[PDB]
Amino acid sequence: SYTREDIIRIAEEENVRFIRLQFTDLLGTIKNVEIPVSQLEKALDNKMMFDGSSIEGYVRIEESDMYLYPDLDTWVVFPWDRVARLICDIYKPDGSPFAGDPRGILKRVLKEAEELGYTSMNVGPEPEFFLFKTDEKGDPTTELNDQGGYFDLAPMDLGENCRREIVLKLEEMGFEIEASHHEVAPGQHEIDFKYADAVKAADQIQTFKLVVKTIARQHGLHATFMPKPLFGVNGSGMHCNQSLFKDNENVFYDETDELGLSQTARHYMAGILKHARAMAAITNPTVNSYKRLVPGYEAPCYVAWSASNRSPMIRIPASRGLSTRVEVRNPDPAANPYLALAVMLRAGLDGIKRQMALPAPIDRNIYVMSEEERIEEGIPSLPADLKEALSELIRSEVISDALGDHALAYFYELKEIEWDMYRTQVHQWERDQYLTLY
Amino acid sequence: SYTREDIIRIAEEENVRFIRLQFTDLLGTIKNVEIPVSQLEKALDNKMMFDGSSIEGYVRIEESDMYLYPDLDTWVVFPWSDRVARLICDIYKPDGSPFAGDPRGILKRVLKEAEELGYTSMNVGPEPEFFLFKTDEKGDPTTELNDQGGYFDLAPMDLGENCRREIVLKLEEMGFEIEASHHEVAPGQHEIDFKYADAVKAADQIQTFKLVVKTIARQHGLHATFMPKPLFGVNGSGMHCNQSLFKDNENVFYDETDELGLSQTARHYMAGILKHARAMAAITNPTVNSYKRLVPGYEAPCYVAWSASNRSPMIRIPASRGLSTRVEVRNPDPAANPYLALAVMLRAGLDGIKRQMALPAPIDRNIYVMSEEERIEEGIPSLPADLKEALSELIRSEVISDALGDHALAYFYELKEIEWDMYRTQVHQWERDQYLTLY
Amino acid sequence: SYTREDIIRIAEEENVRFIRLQFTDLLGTIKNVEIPVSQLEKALDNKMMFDGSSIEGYVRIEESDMYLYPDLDTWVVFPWDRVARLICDIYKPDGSPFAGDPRGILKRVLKEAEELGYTSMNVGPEPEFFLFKTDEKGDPTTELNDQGGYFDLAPMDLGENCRREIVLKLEEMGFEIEASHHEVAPGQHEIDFKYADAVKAADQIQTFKLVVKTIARQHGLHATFMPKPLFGVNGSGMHCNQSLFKDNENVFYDETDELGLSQTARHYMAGILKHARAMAAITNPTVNSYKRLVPGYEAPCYVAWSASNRSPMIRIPASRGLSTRVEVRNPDPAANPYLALAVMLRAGLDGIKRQMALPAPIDRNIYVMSEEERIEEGIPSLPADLKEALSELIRSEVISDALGDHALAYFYELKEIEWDMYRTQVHQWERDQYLTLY
Ligand SMILES: Nc1ncnc2c1ncn2[C@@H]1O[C@H](COP(=O)(O)OP(=O)(O)O)[C@@H](O)[C@H]1O
Ligand SMILES: Nc1ncnc2c1ncn2[C@@H]1O[C@H](COP(=O)(O)OP(=O)(O)O)[C@@H](O)[C@H]1O
Ligand SMILES: Nc1ncnc2c1ncn2[C@@H]1O[C@H](COP(=O)(O)OP(=O)(O)O)[C@@H](O)[C@H]1O
Ligand SMILES: C[S@](=O)(CC[C@H](N)C(=O)O)=NP(=O)(O)O
Ligand SMILES: C[S@](=O)(CC[C@H](N)C(=O)O)=NP(=O)(O)O
Ligand SMILES: C[S@](=O)(CC[C@H](N)C(=O)O)=NP(=O)(O)O
Ligand SMILES: [Mg+2]
Ligand SMILES: [Mg+2]
Ligand SMILES: [Mg+2]
Ligand SMILES: [Mg+2]
Ligand SMILES: [Mg+2]
Ligand SMILES: [Mg+2]
Ligand SMILES: [Mg+2]
Ligand SMILES: [Mg+2]
Ligand SMILES: [Mg+2]
Repeated sequence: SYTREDIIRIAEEENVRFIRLQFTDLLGTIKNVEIPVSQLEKALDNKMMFDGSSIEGYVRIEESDMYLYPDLDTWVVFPWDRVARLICDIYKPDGSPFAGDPRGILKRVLKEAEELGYTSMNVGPEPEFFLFKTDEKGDPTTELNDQGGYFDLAPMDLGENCRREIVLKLEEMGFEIEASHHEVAPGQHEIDFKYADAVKAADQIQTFKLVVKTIARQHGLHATFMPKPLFGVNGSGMHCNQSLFKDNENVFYDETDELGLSQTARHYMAGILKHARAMAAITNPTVNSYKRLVPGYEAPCYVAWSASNRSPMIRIPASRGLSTRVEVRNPDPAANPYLALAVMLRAGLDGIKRQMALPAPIDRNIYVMSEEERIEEGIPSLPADLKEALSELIRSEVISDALGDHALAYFYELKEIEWDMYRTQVHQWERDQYLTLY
Repeated sequence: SYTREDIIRIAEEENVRFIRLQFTDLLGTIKNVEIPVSQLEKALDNKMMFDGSSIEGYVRIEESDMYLYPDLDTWVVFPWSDRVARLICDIYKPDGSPFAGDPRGILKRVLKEAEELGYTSMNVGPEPEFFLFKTDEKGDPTTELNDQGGYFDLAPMDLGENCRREIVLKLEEMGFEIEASHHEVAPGQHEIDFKYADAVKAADQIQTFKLVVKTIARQHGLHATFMPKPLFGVNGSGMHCNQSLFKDNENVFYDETDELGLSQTARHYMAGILKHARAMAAITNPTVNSYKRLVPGYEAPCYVAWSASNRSPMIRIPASRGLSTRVEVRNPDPAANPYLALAVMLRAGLDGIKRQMALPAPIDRNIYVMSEEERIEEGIPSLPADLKEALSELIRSEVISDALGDHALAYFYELKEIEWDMYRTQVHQWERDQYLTLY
Repeated sequence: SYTREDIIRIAEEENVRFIRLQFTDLLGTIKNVEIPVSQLEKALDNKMMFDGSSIEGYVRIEESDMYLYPDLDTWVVFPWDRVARLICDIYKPDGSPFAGDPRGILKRVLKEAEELGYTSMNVGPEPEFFLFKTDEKGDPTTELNDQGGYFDLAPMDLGENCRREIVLKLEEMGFEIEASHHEVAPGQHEIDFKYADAVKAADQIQTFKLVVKTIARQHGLHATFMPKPLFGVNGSGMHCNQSLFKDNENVFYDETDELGLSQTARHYMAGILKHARAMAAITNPTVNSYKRLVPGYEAPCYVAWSASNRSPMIRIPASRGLSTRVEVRNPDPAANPYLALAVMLRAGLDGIKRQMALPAPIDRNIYVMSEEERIEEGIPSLPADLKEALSELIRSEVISDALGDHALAYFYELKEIEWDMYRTQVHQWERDQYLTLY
């Protein structure tokens, strides 16, 4: 790991002139202040301050002073006067860590895993995105960047150059990129990168979204991670591939098993399934998230698992060994990555600690099953809208405890205001259906 | 009470050349075929047919032949060239039995349950509010309301005076007893009140009222709508259903010894309305948009409660006594099928009487500003928050399900489940505005 | 006076098909419901009801039922199926008169005058108005109907036909019209009518405004009684000419006096002056009212009186006998006529009852006096804005008592919301002055 002295040294060597101190609000939005390198020693002394009452989910105006403590291992130089980055943890002025810090929330849950002997939670996220064209002014239009489809080539796929420049920038920043391709829906794109320990994976999701939007704009496009920008075509998921490790060993892997899944893996999966409905408000946190969780678009809407199957909530991909993993498919890229990893880890650990029995897999296209069949086989549904998910979240002591009292209370208040504003709108669909009929 | 010979005579007297045979589909939409007067004897002979598979909620393509039996007492000439009259018809199957899914037959069935308990009439006074929108050169509505006036305003703040006045003149030529007309609370919103009538006639008059309003509004270059909530942030349109039971000429809801003038029968009736309020919401508030009106702060109900002279609760008792003593059920909106709405409210009320239900305490506050904590304290239930929740309550209610009958219930549920599922998968512009640049 | 039986009879004789039951909200806005003549007997039985929670200043949603009791002497037929009118008083369902009814408030103050022996308060109001052109859609533009001036003729004055049709309609409705002319500002107009007892004068102001706006629209124009629609030109006043009578005798008249003013007249004037600042919130009730009360436009802004002088708050016109009167010039036509007459009568009566000493007149152009001179002669200012006027209103027990507790509390709450909304706006003037300067 880097020391204080290492950062000073490297900042001079690479001639860094500016440093961004970055952190994440409750809703997952990245935030930063930029300081000249003359201030780097002040920043490393943990003395930078900000207004916590202007950051969503943090504190109130009457006790608004908060501090940034940089995590020196997050040091990296931006490719696009040299600018560098430090991701920071949030502290109160009395020196204690801030309970509502999403990154601290993940670290707290990860300590629970370490005490059970798991040295790391490895996470490979797949944050899909759409690219929209922009007008003369630079705002997004309703027109997608192309009308291509899954694995298409140019000129059907017009995202090749934009995705490739994203990849080159991510690689200069230390990402191990695995693949790049057009996704199923028009104007939809995917760039995959190697799994990493959970905190780093969530840091990389934040950085990934930032690089994607920055490069998209240089190409005259607008990138969005909105879960379902368009009816009738695929939405964008952020599948969270997960495994637990003991130093070097993927403990989810058992070569004697049919699917390569250890008993620990199956208990973990059972925990994800058990608490699926209760974590949905965190993994699928917008009104629009539930427009993606509709049947027929390779997004889940029922609580089930199956191997090599893209209809259920959990897929077990058809590979084994170090790549043995649980693919939880319901999160979308609007989820706060720190909170989403935290609640899924706590749900998985509860499954392990209580040795929860794994339900039988649903080895079929779950979308074409009737409600009758779903009831016969005891297949629950994911929540149908944000309000229902929120009601399940507050009733869950396991998921509530993951979040802690502060984030839970702020998250619920924000989302109840969001839902009440949505629910009272009169949408154009209603005018089209009813204005001339009634 | 008109005979066939009366209708023949009157059509000649008035020089009627065409007759509309009118009826109502399951969702409340009026339907008709127009016949020349040369065909009137065939129509009075109950021989007119139609395709029941093309009328929402009736029958399937493989069993699609259906008959119209005119109700002779619904005869009226339209006042607005070659004279046109109408008859409202009941729906019959080719074997001669009345169609189980006919909304007008459904209300008549429930009314017979009232008659056997001694009540000779259910008197109903509906207040169907509506908006007037301007139209473009092609005649379709724009987003602009006809005016920006408000409650009881005068011209030129209220620009609907002439349109409302001509509606009133046409309705009175058609035998309506008009009581009042005024601008309502929201911009471009209007109200025309007419005297209560027995339930079937009241529902027939609701169907006729909506037709005349839309026809005259179009003559004035406007588009009338009974959509419950066309615009966020201003009042929606309700159809308050004022209700009383009579024994020949006596209003059995009236008791002068009572502080509000309500008899014990009225109080039991109200208790049945409140008991079944959530279960009949899908009928009285049958669209997705209905539930954007059932939000607090706009004189539409949100919570299941009653109060005197209070416009915040579900039931208001107006500060009138005597023949005008009544129960104002405020939650229906003018998208409700009037025959089905009256049928389920009547059934709920009668169930409250047969079971001698205890009437909850009144909520004598602005219920909108009560905290959720206070509302649980008093045990005030909520109306369903959306159409899907309303449908779930409907199919679980034996009392409301049996008001509708097996046929209408099954078709209503199938239609509305499809409607809900279509709405719930849409991505609305609000979502793009909130999320496309934030995420 | 008319009886119930008289109204039924006349309604049949003149073939009236519809009746408007009219009344006035707290802010002076006329309101009505239209009933078919079949309902006339119900209306005369005092059984018509309305939602008092939708009428500004009346009652709350939880006790919203209110009743209309028509005043049979207000019967009149509209000129423009015959429609008639009845002005109504407001009652609660328990049968008591509604304390917040502006017309009942005036009648209550008038009872105070009758007990002192004055049989009527005669009031001649001069409600000036502007006419604006309208667009293709019918909304007002910024363009006035003409660019004429005081007493101008066509084609400089383009309001002649519109004013003349207003006059003809008012005369068919029983008005005694006295004069019609273009006023000082472009597009500004005046129609005068004979004084009447106070309640009738206020009824006639309501009817006058309605006829003016109706006929203006038939001519493709928009009439407004806004006090000051345009900077730098005259605003619109509603001068309230006032006198007290004993049966037939103008008690303000004394032929032995220099100005023809009785001692009663001078005490009344002293009361108006004493409470000028305290009644301003009622006589000048909008934010815009105080844009008219600026110097140089024949509107008052200082508390003073003078004969044949159009600079002060009170003018004594140069005529005597039955036309001896006190012209209170500060009210504008946005004032509720019932409340405005009520507070000025109560102020005048307080002057009589306390035999208040009349200050010396200010026989000069008061606009060109320096602040120093104004202080030397003890000339107070009218309030500078609505907020200051409201603060003076609540501190006045004489004017507060005129209004009664209900109207006072609703009026203050409405106007404090109005003022707080105005005071936080950022106006274009501020952008023009400061956006490029700072
Ligand atoms: N043991 C593991 N634990 C967690 N993630 C893993 C593991 N092995 C591989 N992954 C990651 O899972 C993700 C798979 O993404 P992708 O190749 O898009 O899969 P698919 O499209 O089949 O879902 C990659 O980020 C990959 O690095
Ligand atoms: N006994 C009664 N039963 C049913 N309806 C009645 C009865 N008495 C009056 N009504 C009706 O109730 C309705 C009241 O409507 P409206 O006058 O708009 O009342 P509000 O606006 O006060 O709710 C009218 O249709 C009236 O005829
Ligand atoms: N004794 C009186 N009391 C009240 N008003 C009066 C009396 N005599 C005349 N008036 C009225 O005063 C008003 C004078 O208006 P106007 O002729 O426009 O006067 P000016 O333009 O000079 O102010 C008229 O309504 C007139 O009828
Ligand atoms: C072909 S897809 O299966 C698309 C998934 C969809 N966009 C969703 O999760 O909403 N995803 P993957 O990258 O896992 O193969
Ligand atoms: C003033 S209002 O109270 C408006 C009610 C509202 N439009 C609704 O029921 O949605 N109705 P009413 O005619 O009963 O007085
Ligand atoms: C010439 S004017 O003096 C105009 C008065 C001005 N409009 C005002 O009172 O604001 N009025 P009047 O009709 O009294 O002669
Ligand atoms: Mg993938
Ligand atoms: Mg994918
Ligand atoms: Mg995947
Ligand atoms: Mg009404
Ligand atoms: Mg109404
Ligand atoms: Mg009503
Ligand atoms: Mg004048
Ligand atoms: Mg003048
Ligand atoms: Mg004057």
